[PDB]
Formats: sequence, structure tokens, C-alpha cells
Amino acid sequence: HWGYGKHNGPEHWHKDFPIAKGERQSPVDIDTHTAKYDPSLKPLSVSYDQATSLRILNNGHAFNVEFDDSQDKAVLKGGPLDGTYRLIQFHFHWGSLDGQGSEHTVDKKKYAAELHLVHWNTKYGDFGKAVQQPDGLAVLGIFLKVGSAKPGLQKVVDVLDSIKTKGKSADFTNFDPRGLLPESLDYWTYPGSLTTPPLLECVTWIVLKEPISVSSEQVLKFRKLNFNGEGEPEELMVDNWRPAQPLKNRQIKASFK
Ligand SMILES: CCc1ccc(S(N)(=O)=O)cc1
Ligand SMILES: CCc1ccc(S(N)(=O)=O)cc1
Ligand SMILES: [Zn+2]
Repeated sequence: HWGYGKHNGPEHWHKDFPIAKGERQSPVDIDTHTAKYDPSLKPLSVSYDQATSLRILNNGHAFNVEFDDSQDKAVLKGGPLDGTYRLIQFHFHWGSLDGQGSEHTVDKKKYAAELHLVHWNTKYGDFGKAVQQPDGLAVLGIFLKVGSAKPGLQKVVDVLDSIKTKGKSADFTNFDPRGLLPESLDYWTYPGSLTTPPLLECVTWIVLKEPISVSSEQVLKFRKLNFNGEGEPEELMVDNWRPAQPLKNRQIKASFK
């Protein structure tokens, strides 16, 4: 199956997932000079006060913090979005070194990592139906740079030892994802896709301009995770990012002047 190695990585994905060469693939480079302020964008609303985290899972590609999405507990609305999008999970992509790891780039700059908060459009009833729609998902993307520690990330960092290998999970209740946000909600937005197989073109991307800072020690612990299962030869979970894809017939809009 697919992965991030030389023999199963992004250059190979198109053979089983032909949409990999599609018209609205993600991630993309964000050319800041070409992006245009869009006065039609409504204020962005991140409403995570009632978020109910459940579990953290190493899925062999990254780790997911999963949420109870059986009700409108944690939602994203406004901005480019019509209606209500419910938080289902977050995860990260990161590098083997601080100079790489993000999926989106900004004027070709790579960040050390990128956080994806994944939401589905409630008008479609469930996540599975949402990923059959052109406006099924909204992903809030946040860049990570290495500097001062992010206090709201430490609980995640500290549980990673318990989910080292593929298929391991742990209880992860009472985690507040608000602690992962930067101060500013200024963003860029464009229509795109999932950045891993099946690469479905269902996503409205909302990428925050302001990165969060995490410490070297925090990201080093991400890099101790394993792609492999227990008892198998160790393959460090690093460089689990897809590079930028052709922009094609798209415009990136900015929320800020
Ligand atoms: C838990 C982190 C956090 C940080 C700031 C806020 S707020 N927007 O100031 O109420 C809430 C929660
Ligand atoms: C279907 C699972 C899934 C959910 C989110 C992503 S991503 N990396 O946020 O585009 C990829 C895959
Ligand atoms: Zn992702």
C-alpha cells in the first residue's frame, strides 16, 4: 500500500489513485504576492469550546486525535464556508529536519510541520457522504516553526510514547484544541483535496498565515514515532508530507488586506 518511502511515496500514488494528477490537488505553494484579498469572505468562526476529544491513534501514516462528532460540539464556520463544518480529527505532517515538513509552502518556504484540523459539512450527515461532495470538507491548516515550546501541544507530545507503532491507540479525553491555535486568524483559502490517498477533491482549505512555535524537543518526539507495526523493523515516522502540486485553474484568496 501507499506511503512516503521511495517505493510507495507521492510519485507512485497516481497508479492507484489517478486523481493524484487532477485539477484541484493539494497541497500547493501559496504565492503571497499573487494571492488576492477577498472582501466577500465573512469573518471566520472557530468554535471549539465544547470539543470532546476521545482517542489518539497511530495509523501508520501520522497520528490522529479523534473527536466526538455525533453533535455540533466543535465547529468551523464563516470565512469562505457556507454552513457548519464539524471537527472530526486533527493530525500533523512533519520532517526529518527542521527545514522541511509542511505540505503547503509560503513563497516556496517550507515549515518544520503542519497541523490539519479536519471538519466535515454537516449538510451531508456523515464524513463518508461528505467525501463524495465538492464542498464536503474544510481543513484548517496551521504551520509549525521551531522556537519556543507550545504549552497546548505538550499533552500530545507526552502520550506519543504509548502509540509508538502502527495500530496503537490511547485514551485522549479532555484535550482542548484551542491550545494549538496562533493569535491571529488571518488566512489564505482555496479549493483542494485530501493530501493523502484517496486524494479526494472535497476540501476547502483554510491555511492560517501566522505559524505556531513549538520547541525542538517537542518536534523531536514526533520524529520518534514509527511507521511500522510492533515487532517489525523500525522505520521512523518522518517526512510524511506530500510536496506542492500544480495550482492549475485556481486562485488563492486572502482574508486580510
Ligand atoms: C486552552 C487554550 C485557550 C486559549 C485562549 C482561549 S480564549 N479565546 O482566550 O477564550 C481559550 C482557550
Ligand atoms: C480520509 C482521511 C484524511 C483526512 C484528512 C487528510 S488531509 N491531510 O488533512 O488532507 C487526509 C486524509
Ligand atoms: Zn493532513
